[PDB]
Amino acid sequence: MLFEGDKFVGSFENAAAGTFVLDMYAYERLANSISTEKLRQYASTYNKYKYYSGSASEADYRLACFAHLAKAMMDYASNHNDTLYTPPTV
Repeated sequence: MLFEGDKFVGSFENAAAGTFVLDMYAYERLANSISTEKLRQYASTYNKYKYYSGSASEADYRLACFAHLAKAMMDYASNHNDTLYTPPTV
């Protein structure tokens, strides 16, 4: 799962569908669970998925979630501003 007490333990693919504060410790855990190549690939689809609202049942829902988290991660790496991550709003 996503937490083990007060500690964020989630992987990129699990966390992208969840809610957590993206701070440096969460970032470290996410970035070490996915390749830089795959992260860029998902991040490149953010413009497509930016205003996604399709339900969690939809088949493109991981893809939307992956885009959103990857963009959040690209942002943190540039600004280092801790921020709440929430999945594409359905």
